Amino acid sequence: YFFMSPCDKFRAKGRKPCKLMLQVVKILVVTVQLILFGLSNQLAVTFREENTIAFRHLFLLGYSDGADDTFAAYTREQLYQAIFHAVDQYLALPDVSLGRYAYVRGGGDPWTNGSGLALCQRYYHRGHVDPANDTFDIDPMVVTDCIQVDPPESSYKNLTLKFHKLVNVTIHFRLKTINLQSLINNEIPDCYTFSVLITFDNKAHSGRIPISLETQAHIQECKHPSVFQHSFRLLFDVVVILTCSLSFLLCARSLLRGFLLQNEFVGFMWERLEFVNGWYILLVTSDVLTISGTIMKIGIEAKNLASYDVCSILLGTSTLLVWVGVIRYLTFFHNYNILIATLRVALPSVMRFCCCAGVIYLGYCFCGWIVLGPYHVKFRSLSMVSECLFSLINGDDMFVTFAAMQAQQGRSSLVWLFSQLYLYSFISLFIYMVLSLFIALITGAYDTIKH
Amino acid sequence: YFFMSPCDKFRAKGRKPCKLMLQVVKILVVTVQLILFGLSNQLAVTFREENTIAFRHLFLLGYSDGADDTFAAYTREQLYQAIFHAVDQYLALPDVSLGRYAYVRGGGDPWTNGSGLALCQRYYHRGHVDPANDTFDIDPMVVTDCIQVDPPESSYKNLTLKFHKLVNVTIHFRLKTINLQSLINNEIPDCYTFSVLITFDNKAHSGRIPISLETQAHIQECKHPSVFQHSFRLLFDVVVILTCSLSFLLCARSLLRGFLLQNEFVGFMWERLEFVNGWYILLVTSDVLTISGTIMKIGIEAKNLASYDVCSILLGTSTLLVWVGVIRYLTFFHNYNILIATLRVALPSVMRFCCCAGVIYLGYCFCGWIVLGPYHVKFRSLSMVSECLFSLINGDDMFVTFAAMQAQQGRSSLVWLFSQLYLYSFISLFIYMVLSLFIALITGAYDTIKH
Amino acid sequence: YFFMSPCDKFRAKGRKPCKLMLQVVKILVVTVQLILFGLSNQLAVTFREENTIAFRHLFLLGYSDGADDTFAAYTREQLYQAIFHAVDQYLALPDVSLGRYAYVRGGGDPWTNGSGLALCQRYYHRGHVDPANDTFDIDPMVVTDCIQVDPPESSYKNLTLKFHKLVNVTIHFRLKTINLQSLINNEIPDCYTFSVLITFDNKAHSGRIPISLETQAHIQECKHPSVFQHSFRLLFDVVVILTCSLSFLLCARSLLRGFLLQNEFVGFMWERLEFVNGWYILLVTSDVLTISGTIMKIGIEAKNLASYDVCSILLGTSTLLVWVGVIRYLTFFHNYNILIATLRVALPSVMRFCCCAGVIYLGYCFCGWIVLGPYHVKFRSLSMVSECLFSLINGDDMFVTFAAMQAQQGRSSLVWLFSQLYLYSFISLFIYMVLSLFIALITGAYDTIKH
Amino acid sequence: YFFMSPCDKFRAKGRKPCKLMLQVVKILVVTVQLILFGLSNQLAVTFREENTIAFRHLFLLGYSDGADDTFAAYTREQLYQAIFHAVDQYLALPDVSLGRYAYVRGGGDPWTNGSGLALCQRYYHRGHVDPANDTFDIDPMVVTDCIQVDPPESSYKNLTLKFHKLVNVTIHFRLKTINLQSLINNEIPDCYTFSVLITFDNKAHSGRIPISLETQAHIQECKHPSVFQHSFRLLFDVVVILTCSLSFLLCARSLLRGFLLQNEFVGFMWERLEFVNGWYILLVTSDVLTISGTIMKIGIEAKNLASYDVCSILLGTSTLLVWVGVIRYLTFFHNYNILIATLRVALPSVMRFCCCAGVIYLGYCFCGWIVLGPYHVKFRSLSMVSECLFSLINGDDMFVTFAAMQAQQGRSSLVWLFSQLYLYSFISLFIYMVLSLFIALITGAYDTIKH
Ligand SMILES: Clc1cccc(Cl)c1C1=NO[C@H]2[C@@H]3CC[C@@H](C3)[C@@H]12
Ligand SMILES: Clc1cccc(Cl)c1C1=NO[C@H]2[C@@H]3CC[C@@H](C3)[C@@H]12
Ligand SMILES: Clc1cccc(Cl)c1C1=NO[C@H]2[C@@H]3CC[C@@H](C3)[C@@H]12
Ligand SMILES: Clc1cccc(Cl)c1C1=NO[C@H]2[C@@H]3CC[C@@H](C3)[C@@H]12
Repeated sequence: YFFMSPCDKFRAKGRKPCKLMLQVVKILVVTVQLILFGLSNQLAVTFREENTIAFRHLFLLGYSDGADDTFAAYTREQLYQAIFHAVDQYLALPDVSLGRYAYVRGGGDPWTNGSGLALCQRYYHRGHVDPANDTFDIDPMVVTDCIQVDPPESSYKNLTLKFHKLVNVTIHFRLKTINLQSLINNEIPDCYTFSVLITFDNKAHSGRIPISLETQAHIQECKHPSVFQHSFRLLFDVVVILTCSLSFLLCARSLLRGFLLQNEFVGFMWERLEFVNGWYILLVTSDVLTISGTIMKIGIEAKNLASYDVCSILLGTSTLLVWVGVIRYLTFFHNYNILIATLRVALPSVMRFCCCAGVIYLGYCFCGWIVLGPYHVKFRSLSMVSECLFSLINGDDMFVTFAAMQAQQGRSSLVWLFSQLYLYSFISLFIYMVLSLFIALITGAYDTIKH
Repeated sequence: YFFMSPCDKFRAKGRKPCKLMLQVVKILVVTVQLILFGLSNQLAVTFREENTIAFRHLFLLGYSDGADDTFAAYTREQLYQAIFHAVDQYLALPDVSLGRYAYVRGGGDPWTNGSGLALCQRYYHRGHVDPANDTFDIDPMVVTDCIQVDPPESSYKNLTLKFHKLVNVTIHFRLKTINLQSLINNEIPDCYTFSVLITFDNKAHSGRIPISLETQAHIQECKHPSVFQHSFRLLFDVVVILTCSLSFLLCARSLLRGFLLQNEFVGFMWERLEFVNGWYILLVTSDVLTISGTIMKIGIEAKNLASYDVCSILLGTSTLLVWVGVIRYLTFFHNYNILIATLRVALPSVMRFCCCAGVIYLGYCFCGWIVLGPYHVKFRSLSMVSECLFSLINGDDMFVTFAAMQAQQGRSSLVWLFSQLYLYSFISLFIYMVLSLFIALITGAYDTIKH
Repeated sequence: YFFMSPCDKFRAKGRKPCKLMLQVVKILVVTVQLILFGLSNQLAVTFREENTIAFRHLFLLGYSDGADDTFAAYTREQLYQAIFHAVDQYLALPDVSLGRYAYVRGGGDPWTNGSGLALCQRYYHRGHVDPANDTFDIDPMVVTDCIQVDPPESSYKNLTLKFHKLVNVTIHFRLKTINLQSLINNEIPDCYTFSVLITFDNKAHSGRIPISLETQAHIQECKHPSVFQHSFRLLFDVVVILTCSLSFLLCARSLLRGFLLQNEFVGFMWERLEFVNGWYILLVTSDVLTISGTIMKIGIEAKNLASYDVCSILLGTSTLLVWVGVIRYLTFFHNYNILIATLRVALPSVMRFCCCAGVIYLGYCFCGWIVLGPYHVKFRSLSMVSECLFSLINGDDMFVTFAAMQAQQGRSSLVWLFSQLYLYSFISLFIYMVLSLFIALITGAYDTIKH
Repeated sequence: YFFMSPCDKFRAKGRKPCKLMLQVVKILVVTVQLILFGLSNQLAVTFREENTIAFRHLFLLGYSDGADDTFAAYTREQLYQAIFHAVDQYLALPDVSLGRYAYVRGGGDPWTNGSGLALCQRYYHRGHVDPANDTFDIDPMVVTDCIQVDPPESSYKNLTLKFHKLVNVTIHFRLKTINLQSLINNEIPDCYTFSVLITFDNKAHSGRIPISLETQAHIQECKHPSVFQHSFRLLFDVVVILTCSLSFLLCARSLLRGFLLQNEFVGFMWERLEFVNGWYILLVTSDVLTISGTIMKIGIEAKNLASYDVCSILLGTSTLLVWVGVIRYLTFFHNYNILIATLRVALPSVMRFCCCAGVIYLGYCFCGWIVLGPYHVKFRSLSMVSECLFSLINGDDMFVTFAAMQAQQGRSSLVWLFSQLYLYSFISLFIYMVLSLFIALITGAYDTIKH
């Protein structure tokens, strides 16, 4: 038909395979670009993580590595000591810190003019809580009292906390640093502004106030730079864009020809989905994703985008798609095409059995959540329950799940017995039946392919 | 026959499928009710857990997060310091605690009138233990000496412990608090009474006295409440009850008609279990469970039931059952019905092989318990042994099991060799044979279904 | 033939199945005896473990739970402080300990008359080690200098350690205690003599001296006991012995009749292994094991055996065997016999493939040991390597194995690359081929059984 | 043909199997040599590890076991204290250490004449970093200022660190010790020179300076040794070499005869790869590896090679190969040859499906790296991503992977959703389809072998 023919068969009675060469070049350039981008991102992420760890060690009183989710205050003296230690360490940073930092001094909403640190309470507008008469009268609206501290170059120790009506206490300040680590990977050093927020959280009003530290980095270009002796990335990005544009044009032209031929055939006869060649759909999709991600990456490197997650997702999805596309060349042979056809034949029944098993799985997920949420730390949220069950049907973390309920045998024996029955039934049903049926489906598809 | 017919076939020669619509509505309402109940329970459980953690940090001397099962006293001075620290922290709570608590002051059996704390010894009536002459004379009956401490608004430091005859020392007090965290999820704040029990356990008489803290919360409604501006749950519960009642009535009427038709057929002829339609049995069971759980949940929200475990189990089992019921609609087609029929055909042989493999499994469980209980921390109880073996046949926690016995190679080499043989034999037998036979059973059932 | 017939078929043309009833009674009594013995052993083991933990906390300076394999001394002052603290805590035990202990005061080889504690050095007879001239002259023979301390009712702080030639330092003492915890499980309290050994080990001469504490309990009966109000076990043991003797006699008589019938058949004809009925061999073996274990258990309870490991192994193996014997009754039917016959048919090919795969497995074990012993903590000994590989082919502890070598990427990259190749090749080969062939063997056997 | 015949068939019409006996002897001697070498290496590795642990405990201020990757300095006072503590502990080692060590006193590049310790800064040649004006001017070239400390038998506390321009601080010294632990395994004690390097790493300039200690041991023979009473290894090594040489000669002669016979056959006829007998190729390869490894091991024991990794890899690969060679004798039968032929038939399709699945796997690896590197500690490098995914398709470490992303749900929900989709899709695709197809391939190959 000279259409739908295989490529080796076009070559026998036609032109050269000049469009299959373009695709492998696209795979090469996309992979190289992704690798380079990932290396640079690794460097930046390591810098930010190390700076945040140093900030925690400098500003959190009595902080040790690994005590992040449990780190909390339990007495009023503890809270006062933590707050004052954080402020004093802010005031002594140029003399005690191993890094080099600069003060920012306002220019924003939380901080007034000439103010570098903001110590602010947040409490209810009116709170009259007494448990002796079992009475209360609360106006929920949150009032903020902010204390401003000028960086060194007074009344922050006069702070009086409204403990019974407190919502949270927060400390806000920024630090300016220069990334000198970026020099090893060529490059010109960047200027980082770390926005540090320390939260003393009392929303639960349970007598336990967790303490956490978070940072938000804003990267700029340092004015007046000099490295005494110091385009490739931009040129490679435009090379990727040009190759992707050519691939998109060729695939679109091929799809248009296919649609025109389908229309001619349907006119002749006076199954339309068999004229589509979804490999080209995949190529076009990865093509658009690559182009969008490359523009976003160029902006990020030009320092005016700072949207790393979307660009990373776009480029990663495009790379995954272009690597999936080698199956197209693997089907051009026979001994690989038999396996690929086996998978293609097996897929629909696999999805249908996934529907049934997943309905049962959702039932088990809801039951496990509602029953073992109060007791099992692995069953707190619905997504956590789903992850636990999914890892449990694959033979992972089973004994810890059983032991976390053994640690309750003293408490409700009804709950312990229900947990035993639930876990045993679910694991047996999904290991001995569902996975075995998946294996049987694949084996049957392979048998039909061979026969 | 116009009975046992499929639904699409009733529609061709009869009425509309107005009872299949009722079931999906039931699934929707049951799932929504369960989700809402689970969210509220999550909030309450988090409040209780945080309060208990704060209590432990406030009252246990030298307590750190993670030291719960190992936390213990080893010297008489340590025991005295822990007890006195607990009592003093009880006396200083209004001045040191980050939360707001109120004293309860008796009104109960452990505490006398106007007493908030109870420090009580429990020792044998007569204990004369000497190991030098290898003699003893004990009257086991336990005597209690209770010390009552009035909350602040004297002789507890004169406590003298009968160490050689001591059974345990316990501290009992209650704290009243108001749940202000419940405001974020709408609601009117609840009043919590925490019953705190601190146990210094000396039942083993081994020179090691574990220390633990447990709480029991009693939730009431706060009299005279006010939130300045602040039925849906009750109405949705009665909606669920009404839908469930209608479903139960319809299923019961259908079952009665089926039984009458079976009786007519057996009269005509002058296999009875093939006239039952167990889908309707499942629907009725989930129906009764949902109604009972909804009444219990209404009582709990009305604050006069406080039986959370039974209601949660009822609602979770009902939700699991109603989600299993979508297989009924999946069998109405063909490509799903083949898989469901494969599972149905495979089930009996699976249960029979479960019987045989489980008999072997029980033999191994008893042997492993009796031999590795003294040495392996994973083999202490029969249920623990069963969980360990079950997770071991699924490829989980194998190397830790081997290493816990490698940590004994220095001690009995006979025991180490037996553990090696036992573990290797059990794992090989249950991985390479039993699971493979389960897979073979499912594959054979699939083959018969296709052929 | 009225021999080899099934039991339901004997009943049709003969007597009643009065020997199958005896076997289920044997299973019942053996299981009950094992459960009771296990409960008592649990109690004793818990007592010993708690006493040892208390001893460690009392006598090891700066000891914390979990620091058992890493607990060590690194300076001469540290060693001196640890030794003196141990001796002083021995001298202050009656005034500081929460338990009740008695001194033993000699009557043995390590301790002289009227001596309760033995502080002894062990050093080379002649040691002249200098690393400056790279010379040494050692006479390896170990000399012991023992210091005897009288229990309270002097020159141990004058100890001078020969550090350069030291082998080890050991402390030996005994404590007498009475097990009062045994009263809860009825019983009359036992008298325990704990032999405590503290070792300061310097055999490696590496500047790191590990410190460990071990105990050896010797349980006796307390003379002149009294519990004011306080045979079943002995009678149940003799009941088990009698039932086992009857079962052994019946099985032996049946085997003798079978051998006589085989001889008659071979005489008639002028395959011998098909006249054995190995079920009866299993019954006789479990019978002998049960009788031996019961005599040993009676001796242990009579307090003059103290050989717990052998008795536990005997009774556990017997219980496992008697529970395996229910397959005999499961084969009497058809739907269970098909599965059991499938396993019987599959077994020989499974063992042969085990031989081949195990030869490859031994090759991999030797290679992994010799290469990753110096670097990987999981590959230190051959048995550890075998356990690691066996758990690795079952999908357990794979990422930790990979990460322990990632923690070396900085050191030898040749070793890291070899570890990558070795692990990937071994896991792929034993997951995708060997286990799949085991599954194929079982599936084929099932197919032949059905066909 | 009297060629390609089986061995039992040669014996019927020819000579005795005198070359199969040589191979089992080779297996025996290779295994014994490897075991002995591994035991000696275990001893040496344990000595080095214990010495390094003692060095860390002696020289790192506030160091605890397990704090190796997190151990770091955060303040200038902390850095100064750590450096001075390390130097002072170097100066007090002969009086405080439990081991026996000797000073080395120069004779090298880092240390001047008569200097044992080198305290050296490394900073940029010109560093003018200010973040207030967002300006810098750096000359990257690294300048070193070395402080030399004479071992005891002054101005190191006058050290002034250029914090803003610092790269790293390093301490270099050597210690001489004699391995007395080697005496237990016979042997004459060795002389060890430990090269100790302590690094205070500030390459990231993030305010966090990690501290690490590494050692490099150089083992010599101690001059003038004496153990008062104290060839087998050398003789056994030459025995292995001789057996290997004979095996290599026989296999080479057989291969030459096979090639000559192939040439004669191709001349007669006027498939060549079927005259090779790759078993002999494997034997020759393991033979060369064994000989090379044995020469290297003899050199190492003679103390003038010190190249342990290459020798260990050579000997381990040779042992693995010689153990793989028992399959040759297992194929000589029939019931084993069927299984081996099944594996041989299945192998090519397995490799082709490995190609396809690995292309998809590489796509997923790149996507997972680029997206979850910034957030997931398990996805930092490409090799780490590959190990994580490979262990994830085998049911290992799944819930920890899910939980490390649950710990981010608060941060980017787009990233969390992408991680959920990515993990679920990858695990489902590679568990329910790829492994099932591998099983189907093996089952089909087994079916063709039987039929
Ligand atoms: Cl329902 C669901 C929720 C969340 C995540 C997943 Cl992977 C699922 C499932 N998709 O289909 C089934 C299949 C059988 C248990 C898994 C695999 C289940
Ligand atoms: Cl016996 C038993 C006790 C406790 C829990 C369970 Cl899941 C069982 C079993 N039920 O049947 C067998 C099947 C083969 C090992 C499991 C699965 C075993
Ligand atoms: Cl060789 C060996 C040594 C130690 C322990 C065991 Cl379980 C073995 C094996 N027995 O046969 C094979 C089978 C394939 C890997 C296991 C299972 C291997
Ligand atoms: Cl691509 C790759 C990179 C690194 C390590 C390995 Cl093991 C591989 C693979 N080799 O082929 C496939 C097969 C399917 C997932 C594994 C097994 C994959």
